[PDB]
Amino acid sequence: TSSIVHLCAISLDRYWSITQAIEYNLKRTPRR
Repeated sequence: TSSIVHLCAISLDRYWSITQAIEYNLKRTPRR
């Protein structure tokens, strides 16, 4: 039970950072 979460806690983070940088620039606006 606890051996999962943790894990899950890894595989997610990885994508966390990414996401955070995406949206960043995603629909942005841009503006533009």
